[PDB]
Amino acid sequence: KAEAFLEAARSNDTEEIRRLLSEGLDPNTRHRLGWTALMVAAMNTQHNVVKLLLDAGADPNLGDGFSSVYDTAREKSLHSLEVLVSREDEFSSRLSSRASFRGCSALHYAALADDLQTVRLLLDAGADPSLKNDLGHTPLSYARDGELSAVLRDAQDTFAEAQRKREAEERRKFPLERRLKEHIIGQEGAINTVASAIRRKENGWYDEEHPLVFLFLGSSGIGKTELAKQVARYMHKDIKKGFIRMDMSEFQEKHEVAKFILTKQLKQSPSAVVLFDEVEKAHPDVLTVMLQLFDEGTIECKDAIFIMTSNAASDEIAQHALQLRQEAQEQSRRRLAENLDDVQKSENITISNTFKEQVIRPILKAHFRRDEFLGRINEIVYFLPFCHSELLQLVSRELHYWAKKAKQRHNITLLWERPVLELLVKGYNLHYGARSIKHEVERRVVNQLAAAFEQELLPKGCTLRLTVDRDAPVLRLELL
Ligand SMILES: Nc1ncnc2c1ncn2[C@@H]1O[C@H](COP(=O)(O)OP(=O)(O)NP(=O)(O)O)[C@@H](O)[C@H]1O
Repeated sequence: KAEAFLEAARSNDTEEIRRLLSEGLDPNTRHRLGWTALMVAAMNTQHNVVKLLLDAGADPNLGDGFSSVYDTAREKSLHSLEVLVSREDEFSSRLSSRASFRGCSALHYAALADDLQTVRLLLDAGADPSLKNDLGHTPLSYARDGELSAVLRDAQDTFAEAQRKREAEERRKFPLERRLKEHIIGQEGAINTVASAIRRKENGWYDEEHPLVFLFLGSSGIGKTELAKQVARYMHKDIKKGFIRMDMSEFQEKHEVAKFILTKQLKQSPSAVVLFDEVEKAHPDVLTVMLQLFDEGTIECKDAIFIMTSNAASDEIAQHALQLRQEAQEQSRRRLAENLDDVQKSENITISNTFKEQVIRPILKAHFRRDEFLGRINEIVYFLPFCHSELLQLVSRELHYWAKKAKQRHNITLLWERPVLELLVKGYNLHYGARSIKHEVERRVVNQLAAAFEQELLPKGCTLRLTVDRDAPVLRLELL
């Protein structure tokens, strides 16, 4: 077939390369053993076709399908001799590693062939000098210490500076989101959804008929209300001012509706951020008034934000939280981009959209009795149980708080390593949520600090270490 395409790529039969290019054949094309044509071309320093391929639009940053002679021989189930003569004659005869070549970009092989020209060609085509192969080796790793290495490392510094400027203006362009991300542990997707919705309304791409309306689905004690207040303080800049919370359970009867119709709280601020808790179990009339608020635009307020919460669909969301995290982090990845493509994949119906219209809305609808009611919401937000790292970070937040307080009041330095956190994480019970952590730290640590300070065993200016001795587990405080 087009084996001759990369035999040409391997021998630099340029007139044939153009030919097949004209027939629309893809440059990314690989061998039966897995190397891209650009790889063979780069390895044998056949620049005319390297140049042409980087012209055609061949991807430089494509990893090799080939691993080792032994390995590929075991995978594709062949004699080691077949595989060997193949890799040797159809690719290169200078490579010595019995290690795996899986994930080597053309830049890798370029450094391995020790030629500056194809390195330069690959770099000019925006190849990654930091792309790691399965081992973790950059092409710089495999570079002889030439000025080739200087070229490649300066490339590294360039790509680095690019990353850094990119960070700087993800900060400049999405400040609310930076604020949420730096004041809230975990819950990536939630922040993304909420912030994006907010500036979606600010820029004017919602029907500015009625203020923002959110529904926070998920579990107790994982950031819902916290996120809400955070948003509030970002908008009104007064921590106190912009925020309203209604405990819905209080309302379950028709007399509660007379009370509900808040009117004064709204009067203090039209523009504030309002939250309802466990909204699923509250009077339908209360919601209809709530929906009337959510449609009307008296009900004076306009530029307000409306948030609702439920433990409803909690179990369902929980049952599978992986594809939600994946999707969330994918969105963050696609956000720091700047071309019409990236936006076009913003067109796509993301798995979350399928997730609302398959499993969630039916349950949401049945509990709610109104098609209209699911219609009224600007956005539905999901909240996830913390992964390990996030729990660690919560504990960390706690210890940092107490260390800080100690250092100002009594000038005491509180210290610890990772094990302490790893142990206190084992004190996280779900039913209370992040506070659970609050408890543990205040129990296993602050009790001890208070006890010691009472007894005058903490002298002003001392230094302490939180340690774990297994003798079953006990946490011990010591003075250094
Ligand atoms: N991601 C989080 N980041 C930081 N603090 C959190 C986080 N999640 C919960 N907390 C802490 O928990 C406290 C409030 O709990 P919170 O998560 O806001 O309640 P909730 O999830 O909305 N459910 P509920 O208990 O009904 O209000 C805050 O003071 C936080 O310090």
